[PDB]
Amino acid sequence: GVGTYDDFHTIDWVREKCKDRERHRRINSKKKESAWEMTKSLYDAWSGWLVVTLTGLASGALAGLIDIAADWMTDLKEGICLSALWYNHEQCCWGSKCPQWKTWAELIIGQAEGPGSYIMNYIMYIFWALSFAFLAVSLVKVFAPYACGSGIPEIKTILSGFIIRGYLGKWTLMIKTITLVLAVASGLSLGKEGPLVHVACCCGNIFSYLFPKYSTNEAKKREVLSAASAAGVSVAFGAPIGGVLFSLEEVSYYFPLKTLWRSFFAALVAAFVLRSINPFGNSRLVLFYVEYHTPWYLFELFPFILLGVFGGLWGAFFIRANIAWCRRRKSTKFGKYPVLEVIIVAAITAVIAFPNPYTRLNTSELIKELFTDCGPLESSSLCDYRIPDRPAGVGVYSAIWQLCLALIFKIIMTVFTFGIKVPSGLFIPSMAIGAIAGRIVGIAVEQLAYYHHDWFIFKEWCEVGADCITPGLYAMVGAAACLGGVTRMTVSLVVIVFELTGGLEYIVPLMAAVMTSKWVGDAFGREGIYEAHIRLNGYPFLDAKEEFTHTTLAADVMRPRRSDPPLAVLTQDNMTVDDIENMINETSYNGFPVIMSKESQRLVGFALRRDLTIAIESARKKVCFAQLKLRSILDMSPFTVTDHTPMEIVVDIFRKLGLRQCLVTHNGRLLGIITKKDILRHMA
Amino acid sequence: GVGTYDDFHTIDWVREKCKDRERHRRINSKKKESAWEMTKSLYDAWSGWLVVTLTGLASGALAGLIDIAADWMTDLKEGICLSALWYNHEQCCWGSKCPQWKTWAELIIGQAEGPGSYIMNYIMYIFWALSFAFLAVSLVKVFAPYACGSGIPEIKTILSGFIIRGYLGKWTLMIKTITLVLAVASGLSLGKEGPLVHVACCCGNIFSYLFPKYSTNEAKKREVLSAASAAGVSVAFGAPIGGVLFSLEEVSYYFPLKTLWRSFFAALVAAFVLRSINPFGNSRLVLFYVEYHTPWYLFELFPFILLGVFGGLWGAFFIRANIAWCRRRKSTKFGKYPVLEVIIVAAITAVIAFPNPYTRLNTSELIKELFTDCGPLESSSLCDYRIPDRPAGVGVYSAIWQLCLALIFKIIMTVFTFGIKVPSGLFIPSMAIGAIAGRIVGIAVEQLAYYHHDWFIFKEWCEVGADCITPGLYAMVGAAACLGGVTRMTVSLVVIVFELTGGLEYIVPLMAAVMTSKWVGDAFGREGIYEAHIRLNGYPFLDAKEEFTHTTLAADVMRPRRSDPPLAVLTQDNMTVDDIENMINETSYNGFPVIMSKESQRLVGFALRRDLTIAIESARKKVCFAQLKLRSILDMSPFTVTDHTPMEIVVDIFRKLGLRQCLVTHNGRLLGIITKKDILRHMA
Ligand SMILES: Nc1ncnc2c1ncn2[C@@H]1O[C@H](COP(=O)(O)OP(=O)(O)O)[C@@H](O)[C@H]1O
Ligand SMILES: Nc1ncnc2c1ncn2[C@@H]1O[C@H](COP(=O)(O)OP(=O)(O)O)[C@@H](O)[C@H]1O
Repeated sequence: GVGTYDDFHTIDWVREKCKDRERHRRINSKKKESAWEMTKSLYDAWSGWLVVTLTGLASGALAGLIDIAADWMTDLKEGICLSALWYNHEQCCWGSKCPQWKTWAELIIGQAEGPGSYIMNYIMYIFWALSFAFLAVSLVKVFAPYACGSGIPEIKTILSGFIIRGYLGKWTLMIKTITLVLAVASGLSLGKEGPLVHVACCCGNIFSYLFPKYSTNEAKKREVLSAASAAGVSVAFGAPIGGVLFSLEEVSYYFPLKTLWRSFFAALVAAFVLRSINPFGNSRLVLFYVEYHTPWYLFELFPFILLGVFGGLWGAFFIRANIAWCRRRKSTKFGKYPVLEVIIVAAITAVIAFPNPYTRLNTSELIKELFTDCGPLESSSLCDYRIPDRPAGVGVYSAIWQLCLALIFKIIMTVFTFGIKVPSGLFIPSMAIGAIAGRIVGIAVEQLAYYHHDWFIFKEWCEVGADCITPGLYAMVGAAACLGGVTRMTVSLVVIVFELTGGLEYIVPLMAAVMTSKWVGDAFGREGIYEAHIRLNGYPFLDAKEEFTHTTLAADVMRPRRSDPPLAVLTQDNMTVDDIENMINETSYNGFPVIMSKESQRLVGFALRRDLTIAIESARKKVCFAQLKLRSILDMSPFTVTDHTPMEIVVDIFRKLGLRQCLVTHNGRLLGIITKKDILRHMA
Repeated sequence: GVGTYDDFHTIDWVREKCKDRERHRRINSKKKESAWEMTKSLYDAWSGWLVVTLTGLASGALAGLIDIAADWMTDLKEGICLSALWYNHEQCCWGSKCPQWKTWAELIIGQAEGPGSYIMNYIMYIFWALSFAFLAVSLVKVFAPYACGSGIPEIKTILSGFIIRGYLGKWTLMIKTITLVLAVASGLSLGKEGPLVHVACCCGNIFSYLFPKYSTNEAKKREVLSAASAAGVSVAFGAPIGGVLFSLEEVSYYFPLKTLWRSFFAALVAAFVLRSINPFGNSRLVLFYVEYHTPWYLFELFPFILLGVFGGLWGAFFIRANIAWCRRRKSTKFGKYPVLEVIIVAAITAVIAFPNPYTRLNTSELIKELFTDCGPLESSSLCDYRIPDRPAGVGVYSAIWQLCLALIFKIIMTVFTFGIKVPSGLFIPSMAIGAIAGRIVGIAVEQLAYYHHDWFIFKEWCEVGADCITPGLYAMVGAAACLGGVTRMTVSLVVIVFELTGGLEYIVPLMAAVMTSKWVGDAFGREGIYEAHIRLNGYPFLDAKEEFTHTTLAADVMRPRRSDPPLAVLTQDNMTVDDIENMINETSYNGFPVIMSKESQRLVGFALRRDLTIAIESARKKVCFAQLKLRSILDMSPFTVTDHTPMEIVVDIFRKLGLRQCLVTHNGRLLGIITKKDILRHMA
């Protein structure tokens, strides 16, 4: 009964460490007496490996299920394969102009060409997009309201020591997976990679319920969740080392460095499970695992920086627009119509997604097609090529028009969608926009060299009769730069990109563009998109990048103030159960120091509301607190700090040890108490 | 003047953080006034990259110089290349039974064969080994007494916040490098890999002196040293990721995770400098960089565990013998004759090193020859081979005799040498002993399979007419297991091994053997050899693996005790210059709290002996301390803790924040002070 934390609060880690210490002492007491005790102790010890192992296995299985369901469903938007209903379009196309894969215009109208078939397929596409969007939103609203958003803000807040009982419950796993599948099915500008971490996290949570050790102790569950975060990111990107570094960089809040092997094993197990699972015959770990064998030139360095500016500048734009819109939509009438709003957004997407050739295709496949340079058998309009430079046809102008319109779409439509009550991620929109910009700049530079190759800056670099530029690397660097400039990741992103796409020959432009994008972005708000999303949520995140301009002390922050009523404390002997009931009913606080008497106001001990309550009605069902006596249940060694302390040290202590609140006393006379929420309130 | 730390003490990190904050405020006050201050600020910001870059570059250059010099010296121990004096035997032999590479017997006697030449070469080998040993010990004794030991324990203590002014001085770099070269030249059971980190560290230190930001600041220099540790380990082993993972695990004490990129870049820079530098034409990054393309069988798993036991047991044995001997040699007359002791040890080495074929050769080359399996052109006695199993000749028995004698010599002599007043390391002896044991077990299993292949346990796995076992992998796993079992490294060691020896097909047995050896070793002392030396030196290391059995409080450790005189404190108004001077001269303490008056004994402020003294003579050259007045110089916000605090929380705060000492007060009445040394003393 003691030690339970109310939902929507912050954990106190040192008490949890003391609980673990007493549990360890109890285990050691009976450890060596019998072989059965030894077996139990070894099982408890191996539980540390077991939680990570089961979490990784479940994360891999869930990722496989989600991937197969998602690609299957998003394939249904186009047509069906009569011969094999269970397969998708590409399985039937390769399972041998694919007659066995029919569309709906031919299915009903019987015509595969002409305005009529085009209109029929268009109207169907809108209809099916609406159906998936509506059903996903209805399911999430009815069955799980915490599937919203991406899942990085909430997880970051959870690991720091926050509590959200339902955000990782047994129920949210099923609903989250189903609605993520059905949301990525609709083709909305939202991914199934990043948010999958949440799913991974859930695994840990659920399995942590089976072992008592990691359930009662909050810090142990937090460590398991920090491991599951790396496992989930590794599954999402197939970057186990990137996944481990991700938890340290932008997810985990506390790291004793003794669980790094746990995170590494989690990322290995989850990746292994994901790659092993391929029932339909798929070979790639992820849909868009690509490899390169193309070179790049030193003179080619100048344009990345230019692109880097975009990869950064867009960041500043995005984090300045969506955050604004995400605010406005939460205050105007529009926030009271979730289902209708998401229907409208998805309808706008589909209506302005099918006509454009690129957007009609799932965003992962668009990213792939932008990654790969024109293949020997490639004959798409993206490579409208018919002299030192290769000739270009008139169709390149049309391709540029179509692709620039696709960019102008993907940049706008993504801003409005991340604040919807359905699963969504930002990795995919960022990657896609960056890759699109990269391809644009690559084509532009190729044409510019073609027209004016006679200049000295070009004749000595570009070879005659051969390609001089590699737009695939431009797409890669653009994607990485935009992702870095939106979510302000520099090293974890580079590691994940390296693991996703093998080949060390491209690390230099990637690092250059990422650093340039970060530099540009920091000038327009040094907080990542996830940081500012937590800010909008108002969650209690204790930033490790703030600076105190004023040389102020806790004297200005210790509560109460001259304009606030006095704090509530407790006495030992003169006070009985009835007074305790009256005080508890007549006050709405959480923690109470205990003092000898009112006149002295000298700090003696500390206690919390819920222990005091449960204890008093337990005693009533079945008074002096100093040396019936209730001294034992009263904690007597609370952490203190000198009242004249500078605030910076107090903040550092809270961040390092993880104490929800600390007292503040003068000459031994208790004065005030400071909690994380108060520190954040003064942080404004 | 204020803030300087006396040698052989521990740093207080929070005051250093406050100094960093005030410096940051001072720099910010004038950041935007003109472009010149902007340039200065950017230079200060880039200083963080600059220190690591210069440290890595210098470490690489020094490692290259040391490697070439060590090869050249240890090569002259055998003979000389008359045609080209500067070259070594290997280059001269490859520069075309090598007539241009002459030996001593031919040079003087003129005959390359017969007992006479054997005796001449043997005696000259002993003489030259004595010459190198004597010169090395004389140089280290005369010019640098801190080059002793390996250098890992001292570095571990330095990063934690210890101070040793001379252990990294401008002078110790030259002497340390020279004597390490001349010591590895003698061929003693000691390597130039591990200790090179010390050299790397020095670089950092020295170059840190050029930037005021990183010089006056202790914690910043500690971060630079933690980076240089990874850089040095990377240079020694050619494992940049290995070095970065090593710094966190067994070297660094504090890591804010914001310098991990610094350590990673230091490792890359150092590795690049090392590989680039090869003036004599060498291509390998290290002497013994190897690659493998050999398979292994699952049924082959059983003996690794057996070998693991050895790799474990030897660990326990070694850490139980040397630590004992290193104690005895420091308390008996033998400790007053350093030069003669090292002469005796080197003489024993050389005299009992040449007759055995393996020990005659430098230990790195022995490790290489044990790593590589018999090549197609190999015809050495190690491969005495002339039916399902390959026939074995009589020479295998003689090879086994010689190699077991070599193992006995290496296990025996290595114990006595690590406590000598010359540069030495444990990586090389551990690797060599483990590899030797691995090769022994490999040959034994091959012979067993040859003799008793008829059993069902072999016919199902070992093919006819081809080799069934790979002793090279056995040597690799033995080396890794012994190193893990002596130095108690599990993950950093395995990553370093992977980087040193490419190929992921050999991670499973490495992990198995390392884990088994660690399990076996922990049963015989859970402290690594490096930890055991840090203990024996008595340095103030605050272990993060101890457990308090008694439910004791700081009330048990607050000083003074009933049996000790009272603490020295200071008044503010009634005191003057004469009284404070007399009190300072009459006491030998380090910290002094300041109180209103003797009767009250209420904590008010705190100060230090050295700061107080410097302030006193400064004031006298050119009294009230409360609100001439010396209030300002008196610190007024010292960290405190409640007297009834459990000791565990106090230890945790010291380990986390890094405070030398904390006061302890009751009811606001100051009672005592607890410092790291006192906590360690009660840790006994
Ligand atoms: N009017 C007040 N008078 C005295 N103390 C106050 C007053 N208001 C708030 N406090 C102190 O601030 C704390 C509330 O901070 P907060 O973190 O928001 O909630 P909690 O303390 O439940 O975590 C209380 O525990 C209390 O000690
Ligand atoms: N006899 C004593 N009476 C009161 N205090 C003592 C006594 N001996 C030691 N102390 C306390 O212990 C501290 C010495 O601890 P130690 O860490 O070994 O040295 P330092 O304080 O110089 O680091 C002193 O600063 C002092 O406050």
